[PDB]
Amino acid sequence: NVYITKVSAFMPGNPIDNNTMESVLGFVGGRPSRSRHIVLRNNGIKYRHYALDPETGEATYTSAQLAAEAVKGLVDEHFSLDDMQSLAASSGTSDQIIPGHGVMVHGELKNKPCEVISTSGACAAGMTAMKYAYLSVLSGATSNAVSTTSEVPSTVLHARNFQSENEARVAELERRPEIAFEKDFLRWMLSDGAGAALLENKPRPDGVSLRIDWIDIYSFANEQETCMYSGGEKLADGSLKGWAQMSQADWLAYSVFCIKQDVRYLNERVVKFTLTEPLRRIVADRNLSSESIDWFLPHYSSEYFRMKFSEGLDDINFSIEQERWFTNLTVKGNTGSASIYIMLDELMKSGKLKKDQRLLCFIPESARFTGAFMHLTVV
Amino acid sequence: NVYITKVSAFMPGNPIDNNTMESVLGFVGGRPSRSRHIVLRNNGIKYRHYALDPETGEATYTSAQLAAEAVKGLVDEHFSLDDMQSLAASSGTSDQIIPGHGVMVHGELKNKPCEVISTSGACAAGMTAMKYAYLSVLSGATSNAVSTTSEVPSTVLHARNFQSENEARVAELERRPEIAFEKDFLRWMLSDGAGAALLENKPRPDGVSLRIDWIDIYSFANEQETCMYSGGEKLADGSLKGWAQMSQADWLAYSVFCIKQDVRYLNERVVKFTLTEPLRRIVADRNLSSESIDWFLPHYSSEYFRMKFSEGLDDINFSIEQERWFTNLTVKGNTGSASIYIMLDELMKSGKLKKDQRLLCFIPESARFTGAFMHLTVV
Repeated sequence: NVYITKVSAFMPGNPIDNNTMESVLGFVGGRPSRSRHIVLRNNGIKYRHYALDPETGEATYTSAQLAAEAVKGLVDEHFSLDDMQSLAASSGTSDQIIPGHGVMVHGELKNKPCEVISTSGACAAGMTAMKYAYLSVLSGATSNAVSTTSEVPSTVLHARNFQSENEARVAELERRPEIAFEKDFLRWMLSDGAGAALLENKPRPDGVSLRIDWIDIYSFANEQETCMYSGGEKLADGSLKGWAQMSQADWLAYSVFCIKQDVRYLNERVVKFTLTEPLRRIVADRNLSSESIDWFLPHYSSEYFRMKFSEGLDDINFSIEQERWFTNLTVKGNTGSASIYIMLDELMKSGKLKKDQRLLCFIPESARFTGAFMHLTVV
Repeated sequence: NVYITKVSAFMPGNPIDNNTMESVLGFVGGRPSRSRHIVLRNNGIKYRHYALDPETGEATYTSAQLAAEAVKGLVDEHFSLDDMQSLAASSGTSDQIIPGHGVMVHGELKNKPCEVISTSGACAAGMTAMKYAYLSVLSGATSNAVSTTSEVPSTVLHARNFQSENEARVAELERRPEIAFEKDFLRWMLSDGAGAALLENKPRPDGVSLRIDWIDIYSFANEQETCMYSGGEKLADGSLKGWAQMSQADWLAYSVFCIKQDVRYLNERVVKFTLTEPLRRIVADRNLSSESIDWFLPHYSSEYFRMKFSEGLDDINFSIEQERWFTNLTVKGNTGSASIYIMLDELMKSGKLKKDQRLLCFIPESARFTGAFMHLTVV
């Protein structure tokens, strides 16, 4: 058996409300975003955090530093950093391409030499890191394991990531160039945060531990196109052209390293190919009952999709009523891969969990349509 | 138990010799490299492969395509792609930052929806992906799993990746317009290739399988600096500055996205902090004797380090003489994370493996000093 015995969340700086967030992320071409208003109206997020200094605008934490803060939050009398037998770390916004994120987090933590692995991707990468840690303990390879994820998309959403594209279109004499909606959209969706979990082969003697019953993950990339992407451009045939296949000049003129979202494709396919297609396989294969679930922990990212996902549950005959849904999206921000840790941290410290309650965690990844699901039991 | 029942290797195109390699990777600033000759003299590599067309210079395989080719080599009458219960993929040279490499491999293979995970890093990412697959089967979570890794450094070692820096050094009136050795070094070291392995909970009825006894991995990033890096710059204080903290103009002026090596740090520290320090822990914890090893499969990258790693074995009383070493580095090139797959593929196909033989695989990663070790037994 494997038990989550400690969770930790780390949000950089103070919550930033809707009227302040654009001043933090800057103007492109000296002009404010035309779509920020409606993007915010649709997603419903009221506060979020950025690893950006409120006065100077300097970065306050690298991605590696942010993960390290979340990991340090696991330390108590029962666990010190030198106790960890394996560290699995992810970040969709790693500070560098090489080395991997995890060894940079190890460099920040400076705990004694141990196994460090990094997983990659977007929102689901936090769950593939957790599943690595889970399999390590479940197989007996270790007695404990730590997984952690961090997101600092502020680094790439800041207006400066579009300056050379603006200047390029100004040199094409274009009058009022605006970056594409595909490029501006995520600036008002994604924000900064980090989480960590300690997994052990025994529950704590005191207090609650969440037994991991299984973690099931499905990719639908075999038939779905790339939908969220950075360091590349999506072509007309739906394929993704990687950055090193484009001229250096084109990296700057087209903001190739910014995060982009194929929003119409997202809208059309996210519910089916991150929720209903994987969950119906999981329900049937594990003989699941919608009513056995006391807590549904969905990372639905945007108020716009909350009831769309809920209708997906209905369509596969797995309805879960809103009274059993737990999230803090509106107040914490969409922290991507860190969202499920930020949700678990709050629920677990809240005092609302009771022994034998069953939790279903749902982590979609629109990058190329992965659905990650985790079933927990309170002990 | 877990058994490697099939290994696959894919080398792109035709072997490319020492005289032809620079014509494939191009001149920076219209001049041949001044370091190429000595670098090649020390690394002793005589052939390598690039995912580049020798005639047209166009990319012949993306990283995702190269890994997909490797995975398709696992297919026979005992395994089709749709039987894989989990895919763990890595690339130190992924085509993009988001999505993760693995789901791009899945989109190329187009096998039916399954679990896909991506690990990140450099040389050891191939072994963290393989350890994920191994833990999946060992824990019972799946009865099989596939690990794969691909490297196309040709994408980033081609002269075009230093075009803007050469322009900036020319425009700055530098005495020497050539790029620094730290940026040119790896152009003659790294090359392209992919590997894949099928892991099952039963050996193959026909012929030999490799039981995985253990996979032990250690990071020394807690006290060693970044040594191989890309998407960032190493600062004088030894820290790494990520690419998004640098100006867009500096990405181009300083080739921030090319792969760099701190060669003096590498030479000083690679044997101790990828070989002797992790292996002396493993030897002590598992009471290993070198006498029990029938084949040593080390990824030593360079002829210059072959007997420096040997001396490292000597210092920890784990000496293994050269007649027990297996490599094809000289003929295959240094394919990074793929090297272990390309070594194991040749050896399993050689006919030289006898039942009950024990294999010790060693995969160092200089990026920030990880050592990965796998113990195998022929069944």
